[PDB]
Amino acid sequence: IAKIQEILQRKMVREFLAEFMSTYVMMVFGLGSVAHMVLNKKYGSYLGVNLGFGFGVTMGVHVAGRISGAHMNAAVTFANCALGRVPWRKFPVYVLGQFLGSFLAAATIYSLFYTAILHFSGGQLMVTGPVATAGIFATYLPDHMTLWRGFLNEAWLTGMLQLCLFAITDQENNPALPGTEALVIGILVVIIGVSLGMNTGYAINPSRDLPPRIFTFIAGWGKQVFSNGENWWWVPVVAPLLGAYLGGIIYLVFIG
Amino acid sequence: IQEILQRKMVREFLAEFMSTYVMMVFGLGSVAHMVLNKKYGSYLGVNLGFGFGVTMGVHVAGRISGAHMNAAVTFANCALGRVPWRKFPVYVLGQFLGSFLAAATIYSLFYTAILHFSGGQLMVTGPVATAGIFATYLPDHMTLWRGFLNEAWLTGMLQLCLFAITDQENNPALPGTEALVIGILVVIIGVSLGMNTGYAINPSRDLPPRIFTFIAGWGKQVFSNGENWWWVPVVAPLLGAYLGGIIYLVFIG
Amino acid sequence: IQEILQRKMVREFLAEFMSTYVMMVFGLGSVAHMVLNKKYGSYLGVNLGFGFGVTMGVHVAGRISGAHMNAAVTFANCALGRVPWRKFPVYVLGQFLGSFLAAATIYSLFYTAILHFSGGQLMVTGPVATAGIFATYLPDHMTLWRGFLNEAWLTGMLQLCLFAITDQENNPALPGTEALVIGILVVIIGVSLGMNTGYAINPSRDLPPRIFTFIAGWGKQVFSNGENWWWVPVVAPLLGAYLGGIIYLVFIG
Amino acid sequence: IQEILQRKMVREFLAEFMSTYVMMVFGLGSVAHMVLNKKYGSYLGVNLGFGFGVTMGVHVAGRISGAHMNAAVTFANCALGRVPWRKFPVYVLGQFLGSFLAAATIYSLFYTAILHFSGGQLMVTGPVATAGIFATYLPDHMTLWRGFLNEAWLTGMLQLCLFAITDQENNPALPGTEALVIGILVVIIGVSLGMNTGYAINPSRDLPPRIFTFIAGWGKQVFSNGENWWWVPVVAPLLGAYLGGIIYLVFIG
Amino acid sequence: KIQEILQRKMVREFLAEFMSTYVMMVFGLGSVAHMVLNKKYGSYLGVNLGFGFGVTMGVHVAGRISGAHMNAAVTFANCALGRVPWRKFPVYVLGQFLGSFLAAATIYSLFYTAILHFSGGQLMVTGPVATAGIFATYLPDHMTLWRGFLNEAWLTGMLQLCLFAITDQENNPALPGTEALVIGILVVIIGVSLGMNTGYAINPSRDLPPRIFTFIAGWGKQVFSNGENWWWVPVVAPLLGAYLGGIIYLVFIG
Amino acid sequence: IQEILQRKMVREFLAEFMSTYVMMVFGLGSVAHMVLNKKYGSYLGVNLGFGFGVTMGVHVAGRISGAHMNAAVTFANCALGRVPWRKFPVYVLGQFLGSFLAAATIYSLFYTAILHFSGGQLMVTGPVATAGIFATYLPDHMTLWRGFLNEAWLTGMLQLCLFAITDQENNPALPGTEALVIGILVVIIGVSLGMNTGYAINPSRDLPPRIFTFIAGWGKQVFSNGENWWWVPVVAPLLGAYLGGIIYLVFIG
Amino acid sequence: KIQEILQRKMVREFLAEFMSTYVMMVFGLGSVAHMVLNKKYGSYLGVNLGFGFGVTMGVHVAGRISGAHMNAAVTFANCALGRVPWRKFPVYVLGQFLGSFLAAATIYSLFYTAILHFSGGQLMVTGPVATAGIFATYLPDHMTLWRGFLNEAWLTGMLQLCLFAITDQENNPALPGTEALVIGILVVIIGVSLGMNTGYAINPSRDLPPRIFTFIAGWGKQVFSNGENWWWVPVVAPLLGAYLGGIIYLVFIG
Amino acid sequence: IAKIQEILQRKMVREFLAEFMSTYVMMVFGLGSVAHMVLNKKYGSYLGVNLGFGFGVTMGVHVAGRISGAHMNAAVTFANCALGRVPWRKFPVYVLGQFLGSFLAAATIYSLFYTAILHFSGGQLMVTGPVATAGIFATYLPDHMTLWRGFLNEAWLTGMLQLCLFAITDQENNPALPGTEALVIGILVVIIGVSLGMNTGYAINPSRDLPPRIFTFIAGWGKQVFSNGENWWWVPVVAPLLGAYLGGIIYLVFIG
Repeated sequence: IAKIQEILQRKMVREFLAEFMSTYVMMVFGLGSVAHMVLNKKYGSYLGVNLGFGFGVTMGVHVAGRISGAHMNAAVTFANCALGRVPWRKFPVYVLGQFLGSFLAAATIYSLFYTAILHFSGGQLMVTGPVATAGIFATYLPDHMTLWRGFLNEAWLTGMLQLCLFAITDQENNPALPGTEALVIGILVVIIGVSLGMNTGYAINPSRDLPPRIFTFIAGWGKQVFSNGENWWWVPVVAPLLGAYLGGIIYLVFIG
Repeated sequence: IQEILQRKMVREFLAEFMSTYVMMVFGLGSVAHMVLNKKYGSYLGVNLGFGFGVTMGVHVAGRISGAHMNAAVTFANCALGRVPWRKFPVYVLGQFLGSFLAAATIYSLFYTAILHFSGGQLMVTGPVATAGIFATYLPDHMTLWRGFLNEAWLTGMLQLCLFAITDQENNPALPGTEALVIGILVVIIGVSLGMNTGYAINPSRDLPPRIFTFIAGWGKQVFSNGENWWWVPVVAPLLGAYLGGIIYLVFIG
Repeated sequence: IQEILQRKMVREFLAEFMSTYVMMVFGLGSVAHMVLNKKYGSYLGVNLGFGFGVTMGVHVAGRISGAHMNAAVTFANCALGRVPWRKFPVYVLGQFLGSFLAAATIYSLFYTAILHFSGGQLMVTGPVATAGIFATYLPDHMTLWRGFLNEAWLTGMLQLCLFAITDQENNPALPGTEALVIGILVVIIGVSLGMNTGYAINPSRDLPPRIFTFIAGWGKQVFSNGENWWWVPVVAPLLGAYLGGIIYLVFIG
Repeated sequence: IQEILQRKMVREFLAEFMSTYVMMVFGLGSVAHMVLNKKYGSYLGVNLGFGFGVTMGVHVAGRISGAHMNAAVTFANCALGRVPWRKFPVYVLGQFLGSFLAAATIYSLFYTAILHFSGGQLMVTGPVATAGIFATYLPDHMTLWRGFLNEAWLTGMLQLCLFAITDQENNPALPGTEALVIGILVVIIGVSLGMNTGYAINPSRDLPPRIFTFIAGWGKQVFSNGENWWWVPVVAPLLGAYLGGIIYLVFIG
Repeated sequence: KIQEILQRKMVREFLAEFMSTYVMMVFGLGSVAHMVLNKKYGSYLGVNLGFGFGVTMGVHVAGRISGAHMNAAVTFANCALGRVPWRKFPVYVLGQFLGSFLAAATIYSLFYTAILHFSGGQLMVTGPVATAGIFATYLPDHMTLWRGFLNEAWLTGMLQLCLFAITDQENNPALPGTEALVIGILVVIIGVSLGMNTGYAINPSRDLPPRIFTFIAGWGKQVFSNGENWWWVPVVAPLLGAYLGGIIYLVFIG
Repeated sequence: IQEILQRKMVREFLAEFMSTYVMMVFGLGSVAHMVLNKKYGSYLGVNLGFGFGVTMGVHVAGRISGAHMNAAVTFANCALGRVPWRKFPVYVLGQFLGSFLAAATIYSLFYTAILHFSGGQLMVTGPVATAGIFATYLPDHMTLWRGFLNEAWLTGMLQLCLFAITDQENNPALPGTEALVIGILVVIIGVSLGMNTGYAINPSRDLPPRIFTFIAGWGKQVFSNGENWWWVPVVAPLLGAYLGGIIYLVFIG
Repeated sequence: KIQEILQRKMVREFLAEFMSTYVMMVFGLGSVAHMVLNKKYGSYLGVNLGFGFGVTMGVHVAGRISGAHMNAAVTFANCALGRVPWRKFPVYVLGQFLGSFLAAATIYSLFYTAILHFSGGQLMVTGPVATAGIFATYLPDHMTLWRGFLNEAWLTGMLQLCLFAITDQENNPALPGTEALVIGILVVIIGVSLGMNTGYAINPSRDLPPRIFTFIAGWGKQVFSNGENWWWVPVVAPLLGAYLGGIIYLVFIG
Repeated sequence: IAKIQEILQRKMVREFLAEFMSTYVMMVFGLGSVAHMVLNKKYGSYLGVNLGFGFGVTMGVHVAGRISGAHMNAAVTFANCALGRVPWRKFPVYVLGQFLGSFLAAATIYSLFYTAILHFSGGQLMVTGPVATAGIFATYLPDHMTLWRGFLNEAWLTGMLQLCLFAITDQENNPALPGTEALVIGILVVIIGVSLGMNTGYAINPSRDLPPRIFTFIAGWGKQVFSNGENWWWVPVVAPLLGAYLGGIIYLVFIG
């Protein structure tokens, strides 16, 4: 029976699906690189992680560049809505799509690397220790760092990201050539990972951090995912919003 | 001679042959560098070689025939109405011949290092195995159906992103810079999802080199190794590519 | 205060400040990654960080002021009659302020890691020296005049290639894609000729971080280490940049 | 001198000289970084240095003379009717001068490091050999004719891909972005097929540095190591480039 | 007063066997734990040295009171060949088992925090962070059950033949007062040259009581059901090996 | 002053001083080798140095005073009635003076190596800590009341085996060969049970070197590190040695 | 009865030589296999210790009945210098050869699974996974044949000189009952100091019978035609070396 | 030829031959271990060097212990003669025998390890550098070490050696059981090498140091063997004599 295409032809359904697909592709590539690094030694490195995340963002921008802007980031959506560039009524649709895409990407990565995870871990799913595999999906605070240092790191990283994102795609200034923005955005993400990544895991995206943590909690890693490192789970959800807003307002006041 | 060489079908066959040969030579050379030597090889080098060989192939034969260089991509394009069905045999034959000759060339250029490394013994399995240079073999901890799932999913992602990059109505790459983006896509497919199966997401990349290793003196264990794994990289990518293409067409397109 | 912010000189000052801040933050972050951690850092990472920080700075402020981000490049442009001499102080002051604040930011973000690595003692030289994150110091086998030669030659190469990339009469990079090429140029300058002096081919990259380390508790040995090396990165790049520019203008132009 | 400076032949000679110098400085610097140091050197760095040095040279002199930077490429172009035979000696002479001066510059910059690494003794073969920074020497297991085959095939692949990139009738790279694609081509040539012979696929990159090392105190063993290996990099690339060019012209063109 | 009980002969022999086995097992298990847990503070040669020269101290402690067997297989071989009465087998074996159990408990007590830090809280028999192998011996990846049986039997036979040879007065013996060094060197080289196939648990007292302790102390019942029920081979093979080695030496050389 | 040297008490004092000096010099030399140098140092070297230094001390002063070289051993022997209580102060004083002078000797002999390794800074804790050559400090995961138990048990084992080796009624070592067996006992004590606390089971081995480090410039952090660890390896060995001796006397003796 | 023939002097001398050679070769080949196959359980010092201190156990087994030569070169040197009658040479050599052959067989049977796992199922004499060097000695890459001849001769000469020195009653000898440890230490330091050039096969019995076993067991005839027919140097060089070393000691120090 | 065989029956010739042979054996074993360490990575270690140089002394003591005491050391002979234990008329013969034995041992080690030396070096014989091989036969000063520090090290090490040698073989005191002294002397030398032997190479023997240096000068390593490290060659010949004499005096006065 036809006529279901009427629903799939609305103006908000298309943007919801675009956000879903772009976030799914980006997260699959990024989490795959992270799993490569964690599990194997001859098939993984940090530069591989950076390349995977950055040039997954590139492919996401290609997938959903024109339909919805390819935010792929809840902090970016909040910053754009709060500066008047996007109406406030599009926030829930984008956030829901990004969260569903990230959750399903985590499930995909879990299914693809199952045997390797079991062989590496010894059969026990641990959040901490020498055989911890909960770091593949979410980000946990390092040994020497404290909570507020991580808050500062997340805020500053997201501010830098938003400043450069505004600078690249501004047509009244010196922008990237139309049709070549995806490469430059991927390079920006790669070098954010390269330069400022060891302190917190640079989970500068709430969608990159929370839905995978919920998946790891459900799939059998325990309740220690939320209470590890003095309840670290809420820093990557709050710090990026403030960072992105401050970076955007700085660029608009000074350079724009 | 020039009269026959001017046929359009002959031109398309030659274009597919040359592009596939270039891509396979670069990829197999990188894999041989990694396996044989230690200070001259890395996994990142393998990814780079197999990724930008695709860019060079696209530059070689991107206009004459579209530069598929992949049986799964050709099957997906034909099954979705983009290419006539009558062009499947010629494209697949050209790709297979190019891959076979590239495998022979890599065997000829690296012969001394292969013999020096292996001790003179051509072994499919063991600490000095050299048959994995040309084809892909299942790792220690993997089963057959896990490998099937990996191959299908990786090919689906490749086809979805290929449709996204070269779509003129949607947000495409700038005409004249698409080869770079396709190469980067293949590079990150290798970087992110390649340890489980060797990402043999190409039937043309996997079968003809295996037949060459059977002929050249690696024995008949190339086919019976890993619970008869030889047929998975020939069947899974077709299904994966078809599903990825249909998903992109229905949802985004 | 909107009227003052709309002035031309204020806009140029702010543009140079922001671009230099971005470039220095990325570069110093990569250097700190390399120095402190073992599995998260490499020389290639340092090269990539500095080069693509230059790229992002060019995108930020490449049209308001030219995105020099370099005192040697500004001096070379002014002395060859391309920029008025009256705009040298404003650009230099903006670059110095940006570099100082970038050093402060890198100090604040990596504080715990620095203390954990060193053990609480801030040492200019030794096996746990951390003063090399911010400025460049003479290696063990080098002398002072060899370092002078290295600095001058590297800055000359940089200036010649920079003139070549943006020359409209000659073969230039496609407008809108120049930032990538400049980033790649800086990346390969780091890769090819970087181990002899740390390629502090920018006076603004070298002096303000050194002043910050002097202020912040690394002591007065920052200026007196290596037989008063602090002035070579400030003097050699100006001569190198001028010679490279005049060579390009006479020969290729 | 103006009257003896704006002539077309002098301009083309200067363009070739500058481009060859620029590319060779970066390539030899990366090779020296790899040989002398362990933490600051890698094979990927060598590949990147050579490829993007080619990119910068193409930017410097890509419109004045075509930026051949290669004696084999010039020979292939002249033999196919694209470039007149009267511009062969000037291009080759400029390339040789540029390569010789680039080798001299690299010797001057890395002098202290070379003396520290070798212990003071300049030797061609052994565990502390340093003559391989400038030229290419046959590795342990290989023989002469396998190396001849390697050089010929590598140069053929290079010439075929160079023809494909810049062909306007076929699918070319977008004008303004060809330098990046040529650099990536050289990078993957190094990554995939570079350990068997050192991929000195250039008569201008291999011989002038060898003559410099002979003059500068490395002895006459540079010309008699590995059964007079010196002449193979001079002769094999010409044949390889010619065959690759005609193959592309007949089949794809 | 209980001085009458402590001045007997069987009580003295029981105490001597207990003390010698305790002294040997503490050193052996400490060396094994050093090897397994830390990297720069452990080596296979250190394991061999500890397990070999703990026997020297055991022989010094209980050499004259009871012969310092410290081994159930050696006791069985001596009783079967007519050198020890059959009524001394139970007391010797009981003392050796108690000493080995207490030595395992001591090594667990002294290395508690290091074990928890290495494993990461949990206690696993198998895996990359397994620590159950500090106390007992588990079969390697390649070996099968009967190959391990053959290894245990042959190693114990060699041990018994050399032990008979060293301490035989008619033949060429070691100088009295210097036999402990030679026996320690014998055990050291047995570990060095034949010790990787099974773990050279050629002593039932060295193998079973630590396994029982690990089962009780929270390692679970996988200690008994790992490697196709490997637990019974180190109890049955050494007896046959020791008897064969002794009879061969007596028939041929003696 | 030849008469004063003939008195029995002075003879015993000098014997204890000399034997302790020899033992401590060998032990601290081995420990410094392990810490400062990488290829010349190992844990087995430390064990050998301490054990066979004990052997050499026994040979030096085994007859004049019994060759205790250990305050816990002296306390256990006096308490059980084998040595009069009037000889405890002189033995302890000689041992302490010998240990202090051996620490001074090792400090003088390895001075340049210590300065080169530490960078010139004497640090109790950190990646370049050198205070652990002279005394023992609590490890990473250990606590105080686990180290107490470790020290007591190790000293108990030492004393029990020492009683067993030198008992004439039981099975002793052949007279004239006891030093070898005592040295091997100390070697295996180090090998088997030494990593939890540094097996400093001796007041004389631990306190005087720590006092020397405090005086010589390591500061007051030697006494207050690890929750005031300085007193555990002075009170635990006494209890351990007493218990081990009484257990041997009651059960085996 | 098989008890009257077994009591003849020339029969028990044969049995003593057979047993001592078997023990020594078992220990030595076990250590070599440990080094070759596994990386974390093997070292060069372990090889030295195993080979050196198997000699101690052999001496204790058969040091008084026959002299415990365990070496064809030592027997030849003793016979040629008049210390031993020439009629005992064949029986001693036969016993040593049988013992070495059976020790090679035992080492093959105990390490079978490990050998197959390491080599990949292919028995190879040359290559990165060559396992024929566990049993015999093969010429290194840069050495030539006559340099190996010189090395074998000189090492055997040093061994024989020091062996004469240790056991000379008129000179300064080792204390009786302690003469096995000193011989073991001599062999250990011969391995430690001069063993990397040729594998220090200073014993024809240590070299030829294991090579014959490897030829039979499936390593092929490349065991004999490797390194320009190197198999005969370790059989001929030690005899001359031992004779010269003994003569030097007798003339100068004796 | 019995006319010349009467020469080999005199006491002085007997002692000369005993010293020659014992020094030869010791130096062969020690230099072989050092060459093993320097040339090869897997077949060499510092502990092997210590063991070889330590138990060569045991073998030499067994060879020539009754005839002359097996000094094998010029400092030991000087200390024994100066303190009144050996007549001064027997000093030159012992020293000459030790020097000849050490020279021939160096020649033997050079002949045995010739191909390995040439393969390691690359054909070039260098006193200093990353492929230096002159240090197999003699000792050279380290990088951070000075000259007077080396003098102090040599003196102290030889003093400890002499004190322990007096202690081990003292009949009135606690001696090693006769027939078992060689093992204890070997262990003494082993732990002297283990504990204190990295600052100077512990060339506590002039006979171990000078004749191999003369051989390396003659055999083609050049004249830099003497002028390397500010003329270091004379320290190992002067420091051990003073050290040994002081150690002997201290033992005889305080313990003896």
